[PDB]
Amino acid sequence: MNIFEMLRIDEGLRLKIYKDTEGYYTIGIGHLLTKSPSLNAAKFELDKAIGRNTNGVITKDEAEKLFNQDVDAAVRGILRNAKLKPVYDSLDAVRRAALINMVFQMGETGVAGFTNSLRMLQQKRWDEAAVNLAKSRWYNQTPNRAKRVITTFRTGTWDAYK
Repeated sequence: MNIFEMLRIDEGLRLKIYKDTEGYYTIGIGHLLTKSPSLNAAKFELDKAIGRNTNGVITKDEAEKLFNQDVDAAVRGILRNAKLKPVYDSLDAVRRAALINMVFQMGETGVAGFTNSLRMLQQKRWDEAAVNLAKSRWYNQTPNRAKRVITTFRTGTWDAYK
């Protein structure tokens, strides 16, 4: 198990345009297309990302391509963020994946907002962060995904994903 497998599980894999948990146009393994209510704006963005006329359909390879790019952006976002970085550096291999998951899901800015939880993670206070992460809007809005991520941070195992 790893961030790649973890994310595929959490975002799933779709080859045609779909709406995310927020209602936004997405494709593949959670690649956001646009926040516009226009599906043509979505297609437009897609063609320009893929580099061909897709008509809102892509191949598995194309999907895997955006995915790999999206995963790298996430870590890059963590590494460039002064709030995120120090926590990253401190976590283990499994726990880091939980952090990348969160960044993938809500963006660097959304995550750095988790002041109290980030700090507990940093100090290796596993159960305290779990309790904490548990009362956030993220948890009430996407409880299924948050619970698996919370278990990962709490335990440092892939249990929740098995």
